[PDB]
Amino acid sequence: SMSVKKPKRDDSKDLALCSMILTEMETHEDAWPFLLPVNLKLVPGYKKVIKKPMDFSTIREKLSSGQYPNLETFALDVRLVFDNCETFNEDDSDIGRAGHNMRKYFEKKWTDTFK
Repeated sequence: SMSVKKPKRDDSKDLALCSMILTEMETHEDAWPFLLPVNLKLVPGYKKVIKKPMDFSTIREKLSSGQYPNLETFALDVRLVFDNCETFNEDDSDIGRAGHNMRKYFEKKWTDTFK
């Protein structure tokens, strides 16, 4: 509360560490469904169904330009990529499986880096 603060967690490396995590996600072989925005003209249903489209390149630009106020807002956009994927793709599809693999991969890096 007022004039009463928990001890200050060092957050000064968070930007660099999110960037490295994101680099690792970008270079994973199963990243291909997530590298770019889903083409809303060419994929029937996507525009109407997925209220908040997200992809790695868009996370990368937000990161580079100071649009994440903290590391949790960054984790939300990453998870949004996978939650969208699960919304639109059957689990037993190459893209569906990619999404499950990439979420697992992200979550481990997140824990090992920050928890």
